[PDB]
Amino acid sequence: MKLWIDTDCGIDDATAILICLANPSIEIVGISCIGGNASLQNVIRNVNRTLKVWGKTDIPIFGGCQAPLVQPKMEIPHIHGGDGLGDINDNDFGTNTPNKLEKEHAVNALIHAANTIEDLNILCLAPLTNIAIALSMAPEAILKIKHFYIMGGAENGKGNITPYGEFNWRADPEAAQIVLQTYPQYQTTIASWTLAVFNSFNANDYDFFNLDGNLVRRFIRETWKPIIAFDGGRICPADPLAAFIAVYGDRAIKRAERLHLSMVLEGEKLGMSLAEPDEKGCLVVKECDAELFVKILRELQDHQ
Amino acid sequence: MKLWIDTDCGIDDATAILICLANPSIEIVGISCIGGNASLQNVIRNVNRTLKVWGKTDIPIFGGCQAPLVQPKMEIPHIHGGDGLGDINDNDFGTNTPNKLEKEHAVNALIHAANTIEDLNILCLAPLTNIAIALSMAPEAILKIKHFYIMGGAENGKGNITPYGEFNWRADPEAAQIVLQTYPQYQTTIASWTLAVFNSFNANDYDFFNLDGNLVRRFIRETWKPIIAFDGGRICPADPLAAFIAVYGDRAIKRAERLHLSMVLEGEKLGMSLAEPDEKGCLVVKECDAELFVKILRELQDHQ
Amino acid sequence: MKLWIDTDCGIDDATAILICLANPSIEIVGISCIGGNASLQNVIRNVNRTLKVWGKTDIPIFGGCQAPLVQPKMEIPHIHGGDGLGDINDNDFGTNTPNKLEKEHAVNALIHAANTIEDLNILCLAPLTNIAIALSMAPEAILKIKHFYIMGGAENGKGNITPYGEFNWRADPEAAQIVLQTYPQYQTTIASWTLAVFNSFNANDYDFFNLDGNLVRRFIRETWKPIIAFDGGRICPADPLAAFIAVYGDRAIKRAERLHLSMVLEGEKLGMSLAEPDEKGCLVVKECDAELFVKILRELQD
Amino acid sequence: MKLWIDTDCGIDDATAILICLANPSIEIVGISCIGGNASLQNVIRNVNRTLKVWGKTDIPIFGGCQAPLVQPKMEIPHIHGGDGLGDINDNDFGTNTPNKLEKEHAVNALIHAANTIEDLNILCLAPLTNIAIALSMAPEAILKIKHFYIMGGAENGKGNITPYGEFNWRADPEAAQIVLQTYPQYQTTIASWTLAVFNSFNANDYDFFNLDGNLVRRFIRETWKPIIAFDGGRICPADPLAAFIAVYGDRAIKRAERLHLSMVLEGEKLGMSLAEPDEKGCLVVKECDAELFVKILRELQDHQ
Ligand SMILES: Fc1ccc(NC2=NCCN2)cc1
Ligand SMILES: Fc1ccc(NC2=NCCN2)cc1
Ligand SMILES: Fc1ccc(NC2=NCCN2)cc1
Ligand SMILES: [Ca+2]
Ligand SMILES: [Ca+2]
Ligand SMILES: [Ca+2]
Ligand SMILES: [Ca+2]
Repeated sequence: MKLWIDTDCGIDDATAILICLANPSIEIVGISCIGGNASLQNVIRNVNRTLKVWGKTDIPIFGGCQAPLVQPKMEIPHIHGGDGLGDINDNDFGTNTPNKLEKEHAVNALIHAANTIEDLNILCLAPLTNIAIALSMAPEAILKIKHFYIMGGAENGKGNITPYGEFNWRADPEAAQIVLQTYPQYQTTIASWTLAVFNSFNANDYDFFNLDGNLVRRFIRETWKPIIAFDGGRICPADPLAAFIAVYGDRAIKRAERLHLSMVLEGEKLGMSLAEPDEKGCLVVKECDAELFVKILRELQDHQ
Repeated sequence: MKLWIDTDCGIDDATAILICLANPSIEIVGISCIGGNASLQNVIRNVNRTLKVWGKTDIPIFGGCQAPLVQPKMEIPHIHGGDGLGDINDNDFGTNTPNKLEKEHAVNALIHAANTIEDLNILCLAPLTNIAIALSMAPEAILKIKHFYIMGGAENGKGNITPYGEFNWRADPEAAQIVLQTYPQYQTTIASWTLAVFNSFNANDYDFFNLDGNLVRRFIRETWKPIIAFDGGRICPADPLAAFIAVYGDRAIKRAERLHLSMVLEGEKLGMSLAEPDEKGCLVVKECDAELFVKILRELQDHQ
Repeated sequence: MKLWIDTDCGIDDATAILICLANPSIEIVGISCIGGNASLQNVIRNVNRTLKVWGKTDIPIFGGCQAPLVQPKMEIPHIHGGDGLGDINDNDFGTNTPNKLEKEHAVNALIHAANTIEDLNILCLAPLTNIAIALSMAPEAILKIKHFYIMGGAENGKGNITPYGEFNWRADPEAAQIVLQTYPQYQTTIASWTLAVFNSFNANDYDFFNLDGNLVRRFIRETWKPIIAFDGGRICPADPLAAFIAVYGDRAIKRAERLHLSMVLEGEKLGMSLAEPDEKGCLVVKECDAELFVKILRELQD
Repeated sequence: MKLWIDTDCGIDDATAILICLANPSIEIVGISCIGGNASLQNVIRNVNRTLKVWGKTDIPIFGGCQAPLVQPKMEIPHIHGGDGLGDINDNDFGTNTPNKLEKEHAVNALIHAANTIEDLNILCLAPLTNIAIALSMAPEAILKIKHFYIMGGAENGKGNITPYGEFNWRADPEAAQIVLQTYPQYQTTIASWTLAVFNSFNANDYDFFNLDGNLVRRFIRETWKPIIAFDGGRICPADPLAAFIAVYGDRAIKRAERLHLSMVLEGEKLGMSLAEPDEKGCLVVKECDAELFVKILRELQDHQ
């Protein structure tokens, strides 16, 4: 399985990537970066942090766009920390080493990969700016991609950054609409914020993000600590669940519903995902196998 | 004057290109195509027709985006004909020969042009889709460009009414917004739909699009037939006016007002623009030297 | 005058409907729907919207065919907005209410009406798929219709207005050929797309599609707003004119020619029509009384 | 097996209906007629003739359309005789009694049967007008039909009424095209004129259309006479092969290919059936079991 990752690497993105890194059936062919949770510069460094701590700084990292498509920067709390990665200390991980960053823009580099790589998959964990620009430029190339796995939206209209809108799709609703109207929704699987709260864990009862012993455990514990707090003591593994579904396929999904999705692009409900039952729409995952989810997360943290 | 042209080669674009060809002080460094008046494939063919009729194939032609960013296509075959250039017969003009199309995407080619041509100017004759994408991927590059001349938008007219039929910004209001908020409006000059509406010619009184005796005159007359008839016998020379202004500068412009410019992206007036008197705004041309404009139109149709 | 209307209720269609509703000598006995400007479902909604805005829900609405006869689905357009009616908000019109739709297929209902209602006329505002199938299924019935008023076709040659603005006949050339070769052309009057551009109006000069004060004016102004932005600031009355001719007859017509019409069903000109002077042919209108046209449009908005 | 039959009451049609009547597992739920070989008027008569000769006029008969969709009706060089059924004499058969015919139009009847009869199959023996219109009016209804069995086309490109076209699909090529593009070709089985010429028989060398003893053999022998003379002493059993395949199915198919078919709708090859290899196209039966075929053709003729 050939996988591309577009990310605004904050805390839960980083774990998503660890999930992809750990499974040997997954070849990460590139990582593209975009400014969501934090600035593009911070994202790029945080992807570097994650690869280093895992010990595979082999994957090319590409910088993408610098702002949403047309939408402004708005006003956020630093939910993922000032650095976008929980404000961790690099000395606690040995990652005060130079950062890698390819030359090509991520849009150009994505288009090239969708042309020159067969059965390519993309896992989107971020506002969809990079992807939407690639579909605007070379839709024929991007359409060669085999499947889209996207963390975004909330099909029950219950958002997080907004009462109505999930963060990725409120941050660049135009970009989301572009994807939902240019890449076949039938070949699109969605892990929504509705899913991430439904499959959430009380962090007092589950300890799988709360270990020391090795660097992977330390990284996961320290990065996840402020957002677990922000989410009210719950673990809401939005991006990891999307990585989970990407890597493990039908085994990852307990229940899904084919849903045609479309974006609200004005009014107080800007960024809300409208849902309509349609057998050629998106596979909107409704329930994951939570035990297989915690299993693979523990296994990637295993000493062995 | 080094000049890039971005066009959706329709009928008045073609005349506008002819204006740039006729003036020996302009070097056209490239022409990017976007699907506006007609599909991107037709625009590319029509730019080719225009260059062959003139006799200069030394100008690279690049293909751009396949659609507007978010909105639907809005092609106008009832106004510019099915092929977007008035359905002329290539066998009548000797333009039934292979078409020229560079391999690089217009967006990438524009960025490289902005990064490698000193004193590059851009004349934009179409929905700003291509330009918006270039500003998102490489704003440092596009910002190197000395000046934007843009045909688009519709501001307050004579009597505080804005006239009805603006096309370019209406057709991709998100692209126009991106250009207006990313490229400095002070280095932007506007040839607006208001201008064109108030510099229209009764075709019965003016014959300069109804001459004969050489190829260029055949080309102008045949290509303007459908739009003149569709305009009730009236010549509304939007893109020629813009080319007039970018080419002949201060001799083209009688009156102008500096105005800050804004797209409405939400609610009932989506696709209209906002205009506030502002000294760092766009130089929005209010009146032209129409006598000189007809002169330059007649001259490029001369037997020399 | 008893009248059946066939529509892909989009913007001009709705105003054309309103022309018929506004004249008390016209009895609309039924409106059939076909998906052209927009999907069938959107057309049904939009006919309902137009009836509600006027105040006469007493007219049965029938659903018809979904696609062209032979031509493959080339994807629903959006010249008339996403919903086919300029994307208007029903909360501003009080039309967020259940929709009416009869159970009979439009093809069967029209055949029934043609069999039972004396001196039935038809106003055809859309691709002719419904009429063609009714003609093909029950010619002896449809041939009873007193007269055919058809919006469609364009002149191709002997003019400067592109034939490529034409939609209804291009959208289903086979249906148009069936009507033209089965229903008598002498009993047919044509309001062409050429007519709609020739008798068009500069909206920067005419404000008759830009009033308020009441519901009809708001409907007319807001529906036509997007299509005037398309069409470059111009009002191109394609369907209203057809309704104008159907309802006001010789008063509506300035000039007209009898032309035998046929479709080009193959080659680069597929969808175009051949016209040949012939006095057993279609009454093809070349010029309308525009001053009376505007008067008629302002009155129904009064 | 529940079967609807569409035909024009022709020579080889009648034998095919006899094949279905004579099988005790076939429930003929209706017979629709269409003006193919002869007038709809004669087709209705001939269908009545066939059912009386067999002895079960318990099956409803529906009149359908009177002409092709677009094409004119053709000059018939009497392939099937002036009356369509070989110009046979009613007194030689006792079929000079009142006809039966339902009131409902065949289009509406077929649609109602598709909407209300479980596992409905259709045997199309005729120009496809009725089916095309049913498809155009109520696709949701007609798609419920379990399978289509159709006599039409010639993947050879070698027709009969035309060098390039088989009679049924030449006579209404639009109708044929509508069926092939609207009803799943995968759920369609074609018995082409190629097939009928492949599995032909010299009448000089074969007897089974030349036997006497009852009314049935009198019927087949006397109806088939003028037309096997027409084919020059050979028996090409186009519609009987179609009934054979439909009633027997895989018990009579020796060899078949999956071919996507489409119509030529213009030029000299008007009515030609184009064929591409396509695993989800029509099963185009290339050869049947002539032995099993002539067997059941005898079983139905042995004295009842
Ligand atoms: F507006 C927001 C509110 C909460 C969160 N929390 C969260 N996102 C991923 C994992 N946990 C994000 C945005
Ligand atoms: F391709 C086309 C684009 C626009 C229009 N305009 C229009 N159709 C009915 C009333 N006004 C027609 C064809
Ligand atoms: F144009 C034609 C040429 C030959 C035939 N012969 C035949 N059709 C069914 C059984 N035998 C029919 C039409
Ligand atoms: Ca993320
Ligand atoms: Ca232009
Ligand atoms: Ca219409
Ligand atoms: Ca037959």
